Amino acid sequence: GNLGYFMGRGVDRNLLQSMRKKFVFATPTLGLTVKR
Amino acid sequence: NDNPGLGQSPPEWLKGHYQTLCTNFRSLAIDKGVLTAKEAKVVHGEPTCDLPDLDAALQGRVYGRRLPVRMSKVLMLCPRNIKIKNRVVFTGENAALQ
Amino acid sequence: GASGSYNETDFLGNFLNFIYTYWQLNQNLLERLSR
Amino acid sequence: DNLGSQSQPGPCGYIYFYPLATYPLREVATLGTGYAGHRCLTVPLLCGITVEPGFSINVKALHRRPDPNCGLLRATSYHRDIYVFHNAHMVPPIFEGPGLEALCGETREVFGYDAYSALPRESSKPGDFFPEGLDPSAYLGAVAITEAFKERLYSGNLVAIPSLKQEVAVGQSASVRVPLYDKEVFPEGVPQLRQFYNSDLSRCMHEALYTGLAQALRVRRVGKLVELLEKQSLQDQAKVAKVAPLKEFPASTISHPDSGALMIVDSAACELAVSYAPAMLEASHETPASLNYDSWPLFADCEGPEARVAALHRYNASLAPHVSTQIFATNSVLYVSGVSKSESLFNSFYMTHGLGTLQEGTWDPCRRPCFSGWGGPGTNGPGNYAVEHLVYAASFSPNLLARYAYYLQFCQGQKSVPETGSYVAGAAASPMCSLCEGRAPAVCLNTLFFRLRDRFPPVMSTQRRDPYVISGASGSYNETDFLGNFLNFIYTYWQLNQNLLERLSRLGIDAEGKLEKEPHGPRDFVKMFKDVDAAVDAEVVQFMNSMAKNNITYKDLVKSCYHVMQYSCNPFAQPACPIFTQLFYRSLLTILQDISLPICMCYENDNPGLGQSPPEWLKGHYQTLCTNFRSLAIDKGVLTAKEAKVVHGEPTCDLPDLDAALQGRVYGRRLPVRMSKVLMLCPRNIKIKNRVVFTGENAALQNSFIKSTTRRENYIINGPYMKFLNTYHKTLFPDTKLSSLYLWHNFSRRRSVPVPSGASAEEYSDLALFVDGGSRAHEESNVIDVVPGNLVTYAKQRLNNAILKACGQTQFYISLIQGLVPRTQSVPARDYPHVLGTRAVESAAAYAEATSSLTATTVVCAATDCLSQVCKARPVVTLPVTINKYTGVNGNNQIFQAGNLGYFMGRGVDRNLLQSMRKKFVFATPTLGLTVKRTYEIENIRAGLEAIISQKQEEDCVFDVVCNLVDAMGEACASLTRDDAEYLLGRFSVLADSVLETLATIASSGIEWTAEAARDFLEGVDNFISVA
Amino acid sequence: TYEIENIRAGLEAIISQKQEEDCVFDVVCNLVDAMGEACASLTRDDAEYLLGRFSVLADSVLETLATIASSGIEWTAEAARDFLEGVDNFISVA
DNA sequence: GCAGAATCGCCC
DNA sequence: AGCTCGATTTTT
Ligand SMILES: [Zn+2]
Repeated sequence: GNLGYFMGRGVDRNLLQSMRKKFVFATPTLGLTVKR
Repeated sequence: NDNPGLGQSPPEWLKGHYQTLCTNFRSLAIDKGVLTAKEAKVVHGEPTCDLPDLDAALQGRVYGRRLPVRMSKVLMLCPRNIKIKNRVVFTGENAALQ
Repeated sequence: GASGSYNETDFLGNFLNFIYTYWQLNQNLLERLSR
Repeated sequence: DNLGSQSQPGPCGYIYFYPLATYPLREVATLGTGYAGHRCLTVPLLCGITVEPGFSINVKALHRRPDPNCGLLRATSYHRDIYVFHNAHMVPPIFEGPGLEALCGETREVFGYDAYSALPRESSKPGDFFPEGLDPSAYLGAVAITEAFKERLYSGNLVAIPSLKQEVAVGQSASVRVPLYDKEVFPEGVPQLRQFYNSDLSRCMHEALYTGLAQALRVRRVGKLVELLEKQSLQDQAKVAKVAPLKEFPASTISHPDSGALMIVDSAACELAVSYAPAMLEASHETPASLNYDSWPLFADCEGPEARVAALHRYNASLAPHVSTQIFATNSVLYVSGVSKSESLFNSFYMTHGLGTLQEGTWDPCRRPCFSGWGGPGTNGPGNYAVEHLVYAASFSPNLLARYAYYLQFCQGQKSVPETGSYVAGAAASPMCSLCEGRAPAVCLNTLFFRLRDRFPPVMSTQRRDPYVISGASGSYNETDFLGNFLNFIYTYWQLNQNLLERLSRLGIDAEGKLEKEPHGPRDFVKMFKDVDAAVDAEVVQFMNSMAKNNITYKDLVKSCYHVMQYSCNPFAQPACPIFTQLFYRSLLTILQDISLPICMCYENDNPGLGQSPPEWLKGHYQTLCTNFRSLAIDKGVLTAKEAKVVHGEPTCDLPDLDAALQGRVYGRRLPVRMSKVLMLCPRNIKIKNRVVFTGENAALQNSFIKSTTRRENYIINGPYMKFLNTYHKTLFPDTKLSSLYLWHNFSRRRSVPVPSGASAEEYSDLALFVDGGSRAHEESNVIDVVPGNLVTYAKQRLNNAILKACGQTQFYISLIQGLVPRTQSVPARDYPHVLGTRAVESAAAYAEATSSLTATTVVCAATDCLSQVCKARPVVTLPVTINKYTGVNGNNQIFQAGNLGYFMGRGVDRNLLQSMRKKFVFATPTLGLTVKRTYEIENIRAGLEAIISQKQEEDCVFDVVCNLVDAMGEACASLTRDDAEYLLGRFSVLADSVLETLATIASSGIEWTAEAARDFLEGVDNFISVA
Repeated sequence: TYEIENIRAGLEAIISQKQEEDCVFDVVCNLVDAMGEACASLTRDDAEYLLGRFSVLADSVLETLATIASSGIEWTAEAARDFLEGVDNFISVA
């Protein structure tokens, strides 16, 4: 399962223009729903 | 490719082949680099267990019985993870990418 | 969806994850930075 | 691309006709299965004696015309055996003993086996299948058949077309062939009597081919096995279950707590062997160089027919130990009794052996009574192996039994008894013999049986997990030097051994350890060894430097090394004997069953029997089980095979008009063609493994492997030099009365040595100290349990003891494999009564008189100390195997297999086996120099000069170059020109003027041209500043 | 056991005990006792098996049996001794 | 009585 | 528009 690219210009402004940089969206759960 | 369609519709072709194709999938999909899962047998220890008398409970009367019990299914397929990979180093070998 | 417990996402990924390990090397550096 | 795609269109088989006036009838009889009174026999397929040179063993067979304008093609190889059916009485028998056909018939009935049942038609008359004008009385007739259509030959469903005759040379003899086609090439039909049938041929195939395949599956109904193999070939039934109804089970399986699961696993293993073995046998095969009879090296010194027949008899004696091992061994493939259940989980089902089990009554797949059993019977007495057990081993076939008896006639007797001549004139001549009536007492099968009596195995009824014994040709790549497959690829261990043989060549020693110059005396004997020790110790350094600079983990790679042998899966690679057809086919069927056992167990654990009979359970499950087997049996550590697609290039091909040819008219047509099957499963090798290093981890085993260090008294006589000290005894101690053993044992206890009458004392004091020193150094360092017979084995032992020390392997002996190699010898015939023939014998005095002038050929086996040189000669092999099954590593859940080398059972097999964990045996006969064939001087002068100049340091080289030229050319140096000198000096051609100026001083000073005089003249006839 | 195992055991029992004398005549007498006239054609492959651990002795045994065969005495242990027993420098080492 | 092993190819 | 990779467990 190789990590790929997002399609569509509406997804996020940080994706608006590469081989050598890829992106993931992440939200943490420690300190929200699970205790440290 | 080994068992061609020969103008059959998919429901006709699956009638003969699908039971074999299930066993190929279980052998070739799991632990081969994306999906991991563990097979297990499920067992119950006691030959009877403490349960409500469902015939009395349907008529509004509540009391216990030690009903004889057994499993209707024994095999379980516990899923674990799907694995995502990304290569770190470009080695210069593919001359179109450099 | 939810992520699993064991992710390898430092700069060299799964390099020397088991056999000192790259995980131990990063723990050593954080201890020096604590001093 | 592949050998199947490349094969040409052709017929389903051929009838060959050979002229009786010129054909070599006594030669073919030595390779045949002829018994006295035969009407048919088998012979091998060979170019230049049974088929013409350039015979194609692979073909596309034209087998069906769906209509008169379309052909279908099946890709198939030929069957290995040829069946000789017309005028067969003209071929001599291989064995002279009478009465075998009735003995086979009686014994087949008591074991409950199916006899051949003839068709209601007569056999085809000669005028139906002979070419036009040939006389049937003048020719010998035989069939060659393709592996896919041999059941159609048996069942009378082929058509012969005499108008399509072809004239062919078979050795010297002007021969003819006629093609065979399946009756399905005639869609409008041909009359039932126009088809080809011979009842003696079909009966011969029933007994010599199909009955042994039925025995390998534990089936009694042979005719029903032939019918289901035919329909599997013609109607594509490979994924349909078919043998389960014919199965039968013993009381140990019926009484078992897991009996329902055992009956399903035993049945499914047999179904899979019947699906896959015919497919692999029909596949396209490579053509070996051993298939060409006129290039066989064994004939090279022969003059005339008698010398050629005597050379074939010596060839047969070299194969006999393979055949007699399969009779004498309790765990022979011929005595496999079925499947039983316990061992670890994947080993819990296993193959069993025992003749006692094979005599018992049985039950059918629905638990009803089936065969009722046999109570047993002779001269070997009650409960012991009898002549009926030998008839059972030979598949109740008089053809096979005759060739087994011929091989047993080479074996020595081993008494645990009347003298041979008082047995032959006495009880062998009794009118009570059911074979000879007493009228052929010296050759009778009961006389041969009486002679070999104490070598036959015991009769067993137990269910233990033992290895089974297999026979056949070896593959191309065997790894059987002392560390096996250690560093086979990446320098490699193969390259290291090639480097050592090159150093030993510079010392005057060849690859078999023969010297170009034998040692003259004590100094020369010490000098010979010190040079080999220095040459080995130099190569250890260059090797250890390579392992170091590359950071290779050689110290852990030693722990996991194995010996490896390849068992070949090509039927044409086997030796030219019809018994090896049965041994190969039964070895393959047994290995496919043993591989399938855990695959069937795991599928049945997921899909339980629930009181179903195996034929009911297989009806739903078998198609899925075929696909599991194909995925899990191949490339998992024992069996290798390659799948391929077969394609034909042209849309039409040049073929005869078969409708015109049936009416006698011959002309060509371009018939449209397509393949009837596309998939082919090409078999490659079965792989046998043995572990080299014991690591001390299993604490129960250590006492078998542990290395002692204390100073023994036997250290010289059990040391590395004793065989050489014996070989050279008459040169070391001229005319001494002492044995070499006593001389060196006296030295080992009294510290004294004898000095010959004119020889010098201190020279012998040095010889003694060399022997003492090296023997104590060997006692300390050695972990290879061998006393070496030749300088190559001595050198290779020294080398491998060095590598094991660098790996820290010092506490234990390593495992060894030893080869047992046949040696053929002529002996006085006194105890070998078969040399007298069918002769009547009237008294013991006449037996003694008639044998007094006669000799018999016999065979014994000798132990080699060096299996790897035997494996270079592409040997025929016999060995024991167990197939062990285990889980993968690193969390994997798949099953992997190893075929592990085991042990022989039964005290009659070979005297070298009579008493280990740490030594195992294989029987081997080489084929190079039997059936397969094995610079300018100015280049050698040039190489020897570049070898001097590249090494000479701290001295000027011109005198040592001039001496090498005067040695190699002598007086011819006196006119050596500059153009010749520059060529000989090679890279160093700048030296030429100084060489020629030096040679002129030898020429003009008037000394003779020899290296001794050159030094005596030259050696009779500076400022140096240092630079920054 | 086979009789060839018992001959082999009896020879290893002699050779492992015989001290301060050369053993070839006592081995040859035990063979002539156990095999008689059949010694006259004893091959090197048979002799090496019977000598067991001490198979190095085989050439000297066969050279000795040829002298009994060619001298025309009968094959018995009494005659073998009567022929053989009718038909040195030594430096010490540190 | 009589080890243990994830496997394929490559062939100098 | 957007590498190549025989795979599993181990688990800090
Ligand atoms: Zn008889």
